Amino acid sequence: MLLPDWKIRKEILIEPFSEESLQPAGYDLRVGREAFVKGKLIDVEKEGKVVIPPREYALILTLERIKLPDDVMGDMKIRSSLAREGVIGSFAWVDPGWDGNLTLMLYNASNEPVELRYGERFVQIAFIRLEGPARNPYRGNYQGSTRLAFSKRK
Amino acid sequence: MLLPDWKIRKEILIEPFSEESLQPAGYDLRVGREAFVKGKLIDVEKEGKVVIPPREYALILTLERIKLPDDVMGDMKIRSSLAREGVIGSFAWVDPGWDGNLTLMLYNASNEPVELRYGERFVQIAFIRLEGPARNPYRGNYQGSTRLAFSKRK
Amino acid sequence: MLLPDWKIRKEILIEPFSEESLQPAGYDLRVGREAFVKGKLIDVEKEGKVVIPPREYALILTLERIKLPDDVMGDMKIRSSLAREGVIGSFAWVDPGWDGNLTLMLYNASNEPVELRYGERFVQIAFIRLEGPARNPYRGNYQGSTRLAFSKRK
Repeated sequence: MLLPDWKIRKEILIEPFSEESLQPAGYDLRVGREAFVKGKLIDVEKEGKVVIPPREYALILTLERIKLPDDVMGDMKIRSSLAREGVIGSFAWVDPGWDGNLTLMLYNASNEPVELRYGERFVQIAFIRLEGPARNPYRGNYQGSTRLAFSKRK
Repeated sequence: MLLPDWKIRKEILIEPFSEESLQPAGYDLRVGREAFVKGKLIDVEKEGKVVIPPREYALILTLERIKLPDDVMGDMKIRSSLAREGVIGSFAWVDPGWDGNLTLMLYNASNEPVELRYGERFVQIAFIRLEGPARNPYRGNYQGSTRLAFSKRK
Repeated sequence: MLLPDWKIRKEILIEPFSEESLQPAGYDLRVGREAFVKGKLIDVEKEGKVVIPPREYALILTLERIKLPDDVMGDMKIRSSLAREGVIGSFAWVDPGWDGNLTLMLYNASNEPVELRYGERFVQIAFIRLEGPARNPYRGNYQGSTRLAFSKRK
């Protein structure tokens, strides 16, 4: 059961929260201070921007630290306009009880560099309420992340 | 809370509506009259088809004009079979209150051209009810689009 | 309306079920015995693994046979860590009433091979309840699939 815009203000910790980011049933997460492009970490705050080269993917830290209640799933989709620019998001579930800045994979499938300003809206997260609190809210190894978090699989 | 097939007929404006497109909990949007492949706009109605070249993406206008109620989110996924053909969709949220034909990004990640007939089913949109109407239903710059709509970000 | 972890045990047929796969609001489907990489079928059980070459996609059979009730939609997302590794999932809806092992497209958008063990968690499926049973629960040509199922579109 999806949180409308007005329930998102009341019911999702979004820091820092941006009014222009609030969408009818979701929130435009913004480009944060960290990215990972071509094997290199980017200070997107310093550089002012992340540039996703043609046919490369970036890992982009959300500016927003997102804290989910134990009964809410974060469902993320690329901003339409980045899709229209050839960018594919590869997003995971934002598990109930998640707390942290999100590390987001965007793949520039186009032949043109795709540039995002620091603090630019790029992923709309929507919020699905669970039928009741998750028995085991998120306690995975990315919890509390405030930095670009790479794969811990290996 | 997801609309089953029977609630989709009653509760989503789908024009033109196709019975073969109605799925158990979603609707197979079909390939419309416009596409954008390799920097060029395609009259998919005229050509009869869009061909997504190996390792390229296309912007495909939906044949269907979709109008969402203010309490329903459009949640889009590639048809399974296009996924099985190497095609990746990059879809945005279809925001509550959306009205228009959808511009959809499909990336042919395969090495074989992926061809879609005009009017062929290619994206199943599912419909999530919001907990209550969005306070600010969709009023973004793509509203009412009846044509391939490119990125307005810049 | 999303099934929390505890409702997934009670309300989704998952065979074989793995406790480490159960997530706060979803289940980590695991890499099954079949894959399709570079035009070739892989016995992932025999090989012990599937290797997705740089910039290629694989079709991966889920280890789990998943049976959905007629009022539940399967909503699939890549494991976060595979996203962080440059992998893009292209998933369809898991339609209500689905019964079978899922054929999943993962695209390695990275320049490094992405390897998955047989039985390794790779896609978290979440379960959205429909507002009521689908009138026509899934009866498509992939129903009952227990093998990698390719595109039947043509």
